[PDB]
Amino acid sequence: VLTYYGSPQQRKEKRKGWNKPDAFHVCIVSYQLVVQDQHSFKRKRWQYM
DNA sequence: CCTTATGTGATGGACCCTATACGCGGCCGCCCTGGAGAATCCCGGTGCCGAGGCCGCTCAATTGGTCGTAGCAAGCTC
Repeated sequence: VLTYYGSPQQRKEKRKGWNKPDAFHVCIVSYQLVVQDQHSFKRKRWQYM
């Protein structure tokens, strides 16, 4: 489980490695960051939402 | 005047002691070596929404005619 929250520098530090297969099983994120960071989530494919 | 051998009185020199290079070692400038890492480079790799293409159509660019006076050609002259 990846908890995607924090200030942008640590936020992008948490992004590091997201593209690798099986880097994580589930990601949990808040709607504020979804409206903030939409590009990152939209680029990845998220199976069951 | 001839004729020994040295007085006269300084500039020229050897010396005392000074202070120094450096054996072994360190601070430091520096070559460079060295790592960690803090950026920056280029290539995807993707999903978005505008560039630009297509069509409907209208009004103004184009046309042929007319009128007339602004630019042109001497060319005089100062």
